[PDB]
Amino acid sequence: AVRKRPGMYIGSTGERGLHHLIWEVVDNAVDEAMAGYATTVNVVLLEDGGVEVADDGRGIPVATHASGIPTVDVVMTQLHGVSVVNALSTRLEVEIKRDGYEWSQVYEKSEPLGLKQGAPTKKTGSTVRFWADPAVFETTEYDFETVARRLQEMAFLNKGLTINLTDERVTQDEVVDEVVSDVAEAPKSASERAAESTKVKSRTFHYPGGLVDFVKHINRTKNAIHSSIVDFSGKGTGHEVEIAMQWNAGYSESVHTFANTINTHEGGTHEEGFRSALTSVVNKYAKKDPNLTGDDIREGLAAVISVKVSEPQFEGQTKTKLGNTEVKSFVQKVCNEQLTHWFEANPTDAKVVVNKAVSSAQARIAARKARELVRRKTDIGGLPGKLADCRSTDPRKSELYVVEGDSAGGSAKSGRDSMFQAILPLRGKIINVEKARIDRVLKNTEVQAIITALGTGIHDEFDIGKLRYHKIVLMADADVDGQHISTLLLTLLFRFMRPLIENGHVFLAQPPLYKLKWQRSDPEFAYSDRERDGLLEAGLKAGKKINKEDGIQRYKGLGEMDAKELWETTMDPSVRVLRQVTLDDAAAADELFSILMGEDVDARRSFITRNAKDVRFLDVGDLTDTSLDRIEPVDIEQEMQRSYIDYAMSVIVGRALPEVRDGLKPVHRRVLYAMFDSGFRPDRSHAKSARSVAETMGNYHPHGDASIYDSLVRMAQPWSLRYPLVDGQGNFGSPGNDPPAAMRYTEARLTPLAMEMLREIDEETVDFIPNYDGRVQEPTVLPSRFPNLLANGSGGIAVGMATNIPPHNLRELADAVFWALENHDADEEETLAAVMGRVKGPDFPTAGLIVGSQGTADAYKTGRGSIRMRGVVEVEEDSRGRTSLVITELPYQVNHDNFITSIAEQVRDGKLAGISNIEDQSSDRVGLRIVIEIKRDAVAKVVINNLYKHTQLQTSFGANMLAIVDGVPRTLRLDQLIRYYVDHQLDVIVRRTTYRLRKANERAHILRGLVKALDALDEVIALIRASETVDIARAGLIELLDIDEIQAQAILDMQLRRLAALERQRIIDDLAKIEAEIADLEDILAKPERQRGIVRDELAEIVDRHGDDRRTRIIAA
Amino acid sequence: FDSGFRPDRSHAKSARSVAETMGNYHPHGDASIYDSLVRMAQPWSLRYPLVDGQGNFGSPGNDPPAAMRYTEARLTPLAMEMLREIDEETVDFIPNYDG
Amino acid sequence: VEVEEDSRGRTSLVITELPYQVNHDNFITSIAEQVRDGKLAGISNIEDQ
Amino acid sequence: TLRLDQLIRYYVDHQLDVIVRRTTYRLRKANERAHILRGLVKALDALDEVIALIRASETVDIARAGLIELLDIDEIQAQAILDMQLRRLAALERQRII
Amino acid sequence: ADCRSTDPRKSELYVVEGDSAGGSAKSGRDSMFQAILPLRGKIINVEKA
Repeated sequence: AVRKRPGMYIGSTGERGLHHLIWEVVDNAVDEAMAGYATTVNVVLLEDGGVEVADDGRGIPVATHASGIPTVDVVMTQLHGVSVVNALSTRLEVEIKRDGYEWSQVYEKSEPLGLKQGAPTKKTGSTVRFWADPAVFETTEYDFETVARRLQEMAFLNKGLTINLTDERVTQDEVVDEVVSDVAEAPKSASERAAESTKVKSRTFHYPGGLVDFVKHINRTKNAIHSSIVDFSGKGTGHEVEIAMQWNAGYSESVHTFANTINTHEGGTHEEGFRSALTSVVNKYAKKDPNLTGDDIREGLAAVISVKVSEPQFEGQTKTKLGNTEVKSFVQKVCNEQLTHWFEANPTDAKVVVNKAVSSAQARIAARKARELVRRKTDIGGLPGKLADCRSTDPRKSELYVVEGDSAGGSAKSGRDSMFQAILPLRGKIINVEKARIDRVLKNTEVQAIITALGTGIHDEFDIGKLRYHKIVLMADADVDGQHISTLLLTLLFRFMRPLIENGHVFLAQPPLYKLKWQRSDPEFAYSDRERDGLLEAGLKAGKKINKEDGIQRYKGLGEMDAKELWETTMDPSVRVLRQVTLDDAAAADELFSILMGEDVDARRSFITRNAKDVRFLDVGDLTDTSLDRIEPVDIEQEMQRSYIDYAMSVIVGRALPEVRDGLKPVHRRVLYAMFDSGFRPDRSHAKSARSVAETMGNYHPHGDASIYDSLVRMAQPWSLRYPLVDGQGNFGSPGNDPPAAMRYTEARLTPLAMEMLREIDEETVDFIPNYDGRVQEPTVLPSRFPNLLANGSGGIAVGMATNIPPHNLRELADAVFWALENHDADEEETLAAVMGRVKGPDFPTAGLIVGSQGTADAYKTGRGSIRMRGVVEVEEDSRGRTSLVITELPYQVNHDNFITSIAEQVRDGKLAGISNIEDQSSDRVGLRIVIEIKRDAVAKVVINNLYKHTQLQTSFGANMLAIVDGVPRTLRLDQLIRYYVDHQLDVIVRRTTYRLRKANERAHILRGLVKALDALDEVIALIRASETVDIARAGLIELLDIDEIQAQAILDMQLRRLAALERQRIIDDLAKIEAEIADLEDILAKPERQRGIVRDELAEIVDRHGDDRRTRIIAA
Repeated sequence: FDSGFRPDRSHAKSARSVAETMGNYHPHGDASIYDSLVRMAQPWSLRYPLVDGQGNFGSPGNDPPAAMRYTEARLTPLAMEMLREIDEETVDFIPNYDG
Repeated sequence: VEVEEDSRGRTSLVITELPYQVNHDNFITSIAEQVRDGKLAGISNIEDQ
Repeated sequence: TLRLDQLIRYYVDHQLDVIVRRTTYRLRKANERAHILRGLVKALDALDEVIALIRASETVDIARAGLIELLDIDEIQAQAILDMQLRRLAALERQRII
Repeated sequence: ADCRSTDPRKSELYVVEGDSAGGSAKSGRDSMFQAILPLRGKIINVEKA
């Protein structure tokens, strides 16, 4: 019945509808706590796509209904709802505890099977278990963050209710904690690690304070002015109200209204009753200027209004607008009487909230006055030269495409149907309006262009009736920049143009995700993996042909498509499918937007870590699936979440955190792989840097030369890397402010150690993935035959994640690895204690000293520590007898020229005394030589100590041992860094041996075919000659000699020079040697002991040849 | 031409043509190179376009072309007449920037 | 330049071709600015269709 | 600063230069190909003895010197016979050379 | 980058473009009598200035 169109009931056949299944089951379960019969509601998310909703209420009526069948079946099968949940589910189970018994009922494809009576028990409640229909829904994977956000909210509205959420679709290594630690996990003993295998993400929400705890939660990130939250209630005839409010230092209205726990985002009678009463009370307290508007008072205010109406009447585009005219009168009476009570009882707090409204009133007055001066100064108006208008003058028919200028500005203006489609190319950067005030928001030229295009105005002067386009389409890229822009456009709309979302005017473009490039047939377009797979299958079964590498194009940017393509696939109303932005919960969305776009770096860093990797689940809804202007509704909560996680992970992986296995970021790895593939080896003459920059650019990293050349130069500088990976020729700059020379002048090649990063990469030792254009392959990780991440270190900061791994001594690290190889079975504590003691501490390329061992110890056992670095000072006396301090060494990454400047700036300002001059006498022959002449009056020791105190001559290294582990950002202990590295090394060796064996058997097969031909050479040559075409010579060879097609091709492609006596023997000799190589290769695969020895012997060989003396001296105190 | 980005073959990402130019002939920023490519592709710039482009190459107004990694480019048949038999020693060649 | 009369009967000029190398966006802005400054008269609006 | 006739003539002068250089190159590479083909033809006519010479020979360097004396050929012509694959000894491939 | 020598007769100043040989001149030099002035900006045409 309902199955025919999900829509008119559940909303959409996607995420919105999938989450709407949980909402209905949770709503009637929460209805018990509102009635005062339930205290605990427990929600469980199952691995099989099921949801368990348990309560301790009264239980679903089991008694025989007036029709004939029991009431439990009537509510579940017949409409008037939870009956829709059963209608769009494959299986529904109900465990009811009512009338002092344990009832049990199972619904197979909505149809009931029978109500079974079980064990008698005095306790009451009900438990609902449902498995979503995979044939109906596009996805069956529930979002944990969305469910938790609504439950936390539901617990705020019900004082006596406790909500316990559990998520089973969690791996035993997945980040599950809401508050993610900035330190590593304690080392587990073999016992407690094994006992666990013989995990579930869980959250608890209980707020006794009710709406006071809600206001405290809203004003946690915001700075509350008054330390006293307003709390009052009112009881009516068929209604009840509860209001809590507190002002903050911010410049945004955070007022959330609810009716019978349901979020009334469209507002209504109850919100209007509060609003009118708030402006009445506030303005009356003033005791002569113009009256304060509601906007002025509500600006920087956090409030929650929760009404409980017996018979609720609804209005608006969504069922979230309370129209009960008796509630306006009721809320206004309760507000006017209780708001005056607070303003009189707390006058100290009242004076600041009125003054905050006064500041806000003068802010809009000054803005209107400044607006009026420019407003009347014969201007055409609109955005001339920016906006490309449509011919139509009717908003109903008019569509606006908001697109990034650099992405699809020109193509959208060309592809479009200029009769009803207008284009707004954003030719700048959209500011993050989350905590910004309307003045700063209106100062942004892109934000102002959007406001001018729409014609509505903003917050105070907003008018939905003046809207120029009834369709606002956001056309962003499916790349890091595109996803970032989406988050920024969604924040602008939610916070400043929310009614546009609610009235269904905000849309997101759905461009193709793939282009299937058939050899003969016309290119096809896929908007999902299931569509791509389906189109790929269907056309292979229609005999079409496609290249296995560069045959299916994956779109990242709209700028890849021609105007025609862009129109036909995403702009044409006859074939496009627009994604309508919906706002189902304004309170929940406010929490999500505040976390992601706010200023709480911790809650942000925590959100990204627990959502980093995609949810481990079997999405059966994406495996099976059963009009002109097509519209698909997507929720802002889900869409914003997707967008921010995608943006955050792209900058985290891309330029912030290195992969633990090789210690590299994509850029460095891509430069190194490009140089390697070009044959820029240490045994060959240097190649110009431009050559290496271009190879990286055109094949792996298609961005500006500067970023690529930056990676090359940093890997070449002997002061940047403890073990440089690029052998540079020419000017690569200085540890000061001297930059490298142009890439066309400097020369680069790989160092012998860089060759150890790339060692046997061609021997299928690492996973390769297709590159940016899918034409060729690039490695995911380099073999890294030496522990590079620890040896060379790594920096980088992106979206709340920062890394600082210091460089180390290769010889010392090798010992830690050698111990880890030999003692492969040792537990976490035994490894940690062994690695520490073998690796003394950080070893910087810029030598210097470390003062103390506490920070070094902290960084190894916890992944976080403060390592104090100190440079080396020498004392000199000239001819006359004048003393000067000579800086011979400095701490790591301290810029020489900036250090000299800081001292000079401190001396002239009198902050540093005893210094008479500073000079840079440094050269290759004299080493570092910063000469600081000291006044005859001054004591050398007293000047040196002041240089430690006030300059970078003594600075701290804030170690944060954070790296990418199996795609996830993780803070690690030293043992974890060594072990993860060793695991990669053993993987490289097994993958190496496997390849070598396959290619040895392939060579042997060929050589056996040539040997057969050499044994009967006379008749082989006679067969080729006698035969007319190459094919009969080929077929004749397969018959004459018991061989295959591959062997025949080896005999035919055989050169006449190979028939010589020393050349015939070369084949015979080579074939016999292969069987000994095969036995040894097969022996390595069968022996993990041999593989461990291969890692040991090859590392020792690298350490004996490239290992060096410690540079940084470790001193105490 | 040397890369084989000819009309008979599929468009290659503009970054490929920029990198090939940069590394072997014009070792300067990508911007100056991508500017040449774009202007030789734009039908409002050239009376006889020498580059055949795929994607957003901008507009005769202030709309810039998309990033070189997104746009695709190959020679037009007219550009093939420019390079026609250049491998047949028809023109004087000189050593490139690194000889 | 082409001439058009709409539903209302309002007259508007339509630029269908421009000289070589003249930037369309800069052309619209110069008209807009010259109208704003009072240098150009008889124009009520400019649109890129 | 040029006149239309100067712009037209300098262009026409470049086109004539391109054709003379194209004809020169094409003639040189035609003679180069033919010299190699004449060697292959010599080897095809005396195939039994050419194959027998290489097979009896110890090294490839003692094989080349014998091939230069067997057929009336030079170093460049002899190398092309050594680099000639077994698949080229097919009747239509032998005729293709001719 | 200063030289140790205070004698103008013995002292030498190498005026170089920072982007060209700022680093290499400062490293290669004999810092006893050779000083380096890397030009980190643009020299203006002073002819009619």
